[PDB]
Amino acid sequence: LAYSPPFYPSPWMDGNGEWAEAYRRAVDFVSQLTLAEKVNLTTGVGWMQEKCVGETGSIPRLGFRGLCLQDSPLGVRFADYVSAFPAGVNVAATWDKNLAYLRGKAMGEEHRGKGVDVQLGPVAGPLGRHPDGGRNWEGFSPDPVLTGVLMAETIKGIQDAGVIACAKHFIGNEMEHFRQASEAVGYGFDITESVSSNIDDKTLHELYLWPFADAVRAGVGSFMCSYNQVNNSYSCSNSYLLNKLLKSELDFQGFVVSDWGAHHSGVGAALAGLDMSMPGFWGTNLTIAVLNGTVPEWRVDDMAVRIMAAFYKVGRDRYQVPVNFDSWTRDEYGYEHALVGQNYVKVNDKVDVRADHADIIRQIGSASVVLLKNDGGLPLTGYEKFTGVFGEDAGSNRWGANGCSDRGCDNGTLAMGWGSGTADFPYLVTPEQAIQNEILSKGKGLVSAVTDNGALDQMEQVASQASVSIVFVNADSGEGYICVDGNEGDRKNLTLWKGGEEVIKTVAANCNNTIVVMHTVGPVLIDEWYDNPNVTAIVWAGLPGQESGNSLVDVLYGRVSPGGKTPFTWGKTRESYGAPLLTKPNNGKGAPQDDFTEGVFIDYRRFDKYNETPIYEFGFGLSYTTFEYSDIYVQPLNARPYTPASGSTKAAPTFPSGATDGSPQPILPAGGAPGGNPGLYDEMYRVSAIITNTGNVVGDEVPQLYVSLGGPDDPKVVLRNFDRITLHPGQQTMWTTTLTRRDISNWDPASQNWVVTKYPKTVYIGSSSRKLHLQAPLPPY
Amino acid sequence: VSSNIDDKTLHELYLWPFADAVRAGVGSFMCSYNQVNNSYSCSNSYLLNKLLKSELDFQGFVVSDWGAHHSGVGAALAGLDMSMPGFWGTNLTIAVLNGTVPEWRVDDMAVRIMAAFYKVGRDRYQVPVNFDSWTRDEYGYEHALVGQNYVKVNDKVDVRADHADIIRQIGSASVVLLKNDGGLPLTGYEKFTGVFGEDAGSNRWG
Amino acid sequence: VSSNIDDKTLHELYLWPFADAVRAGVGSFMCSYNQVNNSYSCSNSYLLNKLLKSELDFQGFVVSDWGAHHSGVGAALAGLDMSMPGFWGTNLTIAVLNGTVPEWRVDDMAVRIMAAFYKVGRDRYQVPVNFDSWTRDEYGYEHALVGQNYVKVNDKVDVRADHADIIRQIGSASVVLLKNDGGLPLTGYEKFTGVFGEDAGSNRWG
Ligand SMILES: OC[C@H]1NC[C@H](O)[C@@H](O)[C@@H]1O
Ligand SMILES: OC[C@H]1NC[C@H](O)[C@@H](O)[C@@H]1O
Ligand SMILES: OC[C@H]1NC[C@H](O)[C@@H](O)[C@@H]1O
Ligand SMILES: [Mg+2]
Ligand SMILES: [Mg+2]
Ligand SMILES: [Mg+2]
Ligand SMILES: [Mg+2]
Repeated sequence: LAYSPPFYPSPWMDGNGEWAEAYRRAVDFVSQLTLAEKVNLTTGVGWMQEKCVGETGSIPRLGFRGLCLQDSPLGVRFADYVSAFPAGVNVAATWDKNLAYLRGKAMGEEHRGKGVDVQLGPVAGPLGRHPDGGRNWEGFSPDPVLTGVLMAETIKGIQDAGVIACAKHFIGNEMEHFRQASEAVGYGFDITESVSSNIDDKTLHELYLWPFADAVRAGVGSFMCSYNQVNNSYSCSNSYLLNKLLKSELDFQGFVVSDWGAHHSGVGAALAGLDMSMPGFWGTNLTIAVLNGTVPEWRVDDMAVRIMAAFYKVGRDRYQVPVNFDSWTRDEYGYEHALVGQNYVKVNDKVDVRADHADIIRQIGSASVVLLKNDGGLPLTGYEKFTGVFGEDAGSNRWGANGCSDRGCDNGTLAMGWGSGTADFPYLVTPEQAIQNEILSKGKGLVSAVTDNGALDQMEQVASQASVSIVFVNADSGEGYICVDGNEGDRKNLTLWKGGEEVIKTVAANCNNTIVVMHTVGPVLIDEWYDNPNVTAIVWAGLPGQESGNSLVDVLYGRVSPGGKTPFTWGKTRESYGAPLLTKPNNGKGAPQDDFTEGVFIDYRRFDKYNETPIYEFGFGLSYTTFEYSDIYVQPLNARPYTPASGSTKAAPTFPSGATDGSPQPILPAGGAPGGNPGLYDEMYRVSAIITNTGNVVGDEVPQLYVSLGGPDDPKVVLRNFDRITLHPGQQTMWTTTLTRRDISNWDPASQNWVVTKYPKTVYIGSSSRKLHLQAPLPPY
Repeated sequence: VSSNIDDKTLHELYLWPFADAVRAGVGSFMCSYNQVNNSYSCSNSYLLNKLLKSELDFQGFVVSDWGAHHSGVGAALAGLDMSMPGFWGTNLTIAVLNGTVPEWRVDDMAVRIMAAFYKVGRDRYQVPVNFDSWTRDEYGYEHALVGQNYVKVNDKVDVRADHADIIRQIGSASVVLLKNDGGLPLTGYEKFTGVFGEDAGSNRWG
Repeated sequence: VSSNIDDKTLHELYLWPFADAVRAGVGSFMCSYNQVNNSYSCSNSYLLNKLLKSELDFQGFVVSDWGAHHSGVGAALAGLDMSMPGFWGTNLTIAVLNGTVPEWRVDDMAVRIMAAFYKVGRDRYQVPVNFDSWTRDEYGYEHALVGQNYVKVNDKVDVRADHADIIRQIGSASVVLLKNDGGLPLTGYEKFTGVFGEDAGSNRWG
């Protein structure tokens, strides 16, 4: 069995740099607390025992209420009068830092307005190892850079709005199967322990840990340790994971909270780096363990100060208002137990926090549409004589937009996946609705919507008369506690749901101007229809939230040129992706073993390595205009040589070998600041190229910079930077970025540091991972 | 919920069959999930200590319904003998050590359980448990001091014997004829018999 | 549709089992809905006059499939003897009187029908039609020359005799064993028999 070595003591905060003010105030607060009060900050109150998805204990003596921790990564869960934003995978498809930031801000606003202290998101774990992983859509992209950049922007948005963000799930939670034994037992599996994600040190550093480093460096206030084990130690009591990787190497200054009921070694978890136990025994035992010296006072002091530093860092002292909604009822009033008898109290204020957030949701919707094919199908005008709309995915959830709890169904248009990663829709504009409005406000031609996937006779009938047929298909997935159609969180296949492929084929056989819109959580196998000559256009539109239909028509009818690029690969087969899902336990009754044997070769890296050609490669998308790439130029910057970090920490302040050691500790060679040794972010090269709009309409291009690191075990290419750029017809721009030292380095397990190998490196600039228009060597120095 | 039942109603209605059960020599009682007069059955001293164990002089053991709420160690004082399904074991041990629960009580709990055991002759009739509630698999894994043991979990012991006979007979004996204006009995020589209703047919899922 | 079949194929394949039918003494033929070489079977003189009634020398009567299209009176000349289900009556009468259908043709049509009748002994075995195709009701109305009569329309005559035996036997003999790798036969002493598939179960509508 793969093994996780111990690493103690649990590092205490430095409170240097951007964390100094927050640390100073956290220290002044914690100094005033009893042991009991400090412990309260670390202890969840109990599942459904208060208002939020999780709450800490309070400190009434100082008029300090317990923190409110609330889902989700795309909105405020279990709340009324809130917005439903596009999923993270949609954000990834925008390739747009600014939009990710603004989505974060708006979500932050909504959480703040409700009294939430901690938004439980965004997500960089799962990263996206498996194309059929159930919760990938909550995150961004299998690519660590795309994910890391947009993760960071999202965090800055949330925290700038005055709410603590929570990077989750740390780490290796790449599938839902066997994530939690009780859950697996519910599915008829006999195991007593969560699966172990077995990840080698190199793979961790270069893939899964990378976006979490970005999260740390972006100033995220909290992390959530995952349900699964990593090398046969539960994330939430994995000393190597938390004490070494997170709190030493990445020098995380904030607090680590457990996933809800994520198994840990109680008091041992605290020594291994856990700061907060959710949802709530730990309170009492922590108090006792401090009193008898099993847990040193500086540990509990550090737990409390991390929590309070996060609080002050985002300005919770300024922005906090009373929690004005209840997670567990929509009723205005409810009975509560009193010291004597009961009271009848206000539990929901129905505070409307939506503001103008429908605009940014429509915009991100449009920006996340990816044009995969267009042989003269798009844009439409709205003056078409006869428009046919086809597929259940065009239509309404007949149970109401919030008719499936936690969105645990696939009724009507798919705008959101299922599980904790959800929010209630204030409304839902369907494609059927938006398309009919478009026509009836313009040319007022014929339009008919056949939204029963079994009604094939009607689809032929209508398609054969149509000037254009717009076909809607979907594929759904979500968190493991919900099973839909035999998908136990994870997808059981990469097929279109509800006979979608049949809908496409039926319509395309009858209409030679067929448009296909895919609302999918991830890739599906399209080999059998994408190349159908009668299919004149194909878009992926993902999970667009409340404005789905409107955001779509803005693109389809040409008000917005599509500018998204696919943030994952569309392969010919499931086998193309490699990394099959473990769906049968392989360690008897013990922890199943998901070995990450493919290393860094997931998604496009795998395709490139094995020379499999994608149908649509990572980073690919079309426009209503054309772009041209020219004149790459590489400038060496002659950065200072890399210095491994060195020296000591301070002694642990007060306000398993080494676990009670509060003496000064040696700094790790790759640590020394939040996000890693600062020398890693030194700029080594400046790289430029010219992008020109050679077409006839204004449009966005997403230029992409890839690096070949040049070793035999390196990917042929890895994404390193990108931007989204609006260009008028004929307009040119010089796209200039820099490559950091980290950008051109490899992880060396022996030296425990990032190294620039002697293999020659090549830089590429292009429009996708396969359309590498420009290249130049990176000259060593 | 609290079932609020006066003393007379209890004695003349709900308790009566339970008295019959005691007197028939029943080895165990299971205390219910609900409360009676705002005390949970499994920690209701009036119910268990007074009515069951004094007035009805029950000699066997009281087990809780599965997760039937009680005041932990105080349940034992109130007449509970066995906690199902389970985290009170170490708490009962402690309560005995610190004197909150007398020795004679834990002793009486143990001896009630064993008394029931010997009363029906478990000592003569016990055989290993040869089936598993949670799987039909023949084998399965169990954790060990080190690694795992692969063990037999179902022996598929056929215990049905001839009990289909009594099940058929009781089926027939439990038919109640509520109306008959020349409808029954039938002969089997009817020219055309219609059978109507899903309640006549098979469970299509097995 | 026109089934286009060459002379050799007809003779060596499709016609062959019909020759056997003729030779078995079959009393009637039914001409088909389709065309053969672009002439409707029921008005196809090559098919009825030549192949069936000359070469195969069929002595019985040809009846049309129900509403099988034909050239009216012209069909009679092409070898049709009976038009089902039924304008042809009076047109045929007319055609005889005005000379378009020879007296000998109609005479032959009638004698073919009556020949079939006597060949199987309908004169001996005919009984009243004692059921109705269109209702299961015992009685019904029929129009009289004045008013209506209420008449028996179904007698529910049970003709099944012992025919369940032959049906069971032919059932068994028509079973084809395509594969057997130690699977069959069974004994009825299997510990656990699973039956699977809707094709095992009842038509829930009766
Ligand atoms: O609902 C709270 C918590 N439950 C479990 C999920 O894994 C996590 O993402 C979520 O934040
Ligand atoms: O299944 C165990 C237990 N569950 C609860 C029921 O109330 C009880 O009758 C049953 O014996
Ligand atoms: O039911 C009358 C008649 N209808 C048409 C069929 O083809 C034929 O076989 C049948 O005898
Ligand atoms: Mg409540
Ligand atoms: Mg540090
Ligand atoms: Mg007594
Ligand atoms: Mg002749």
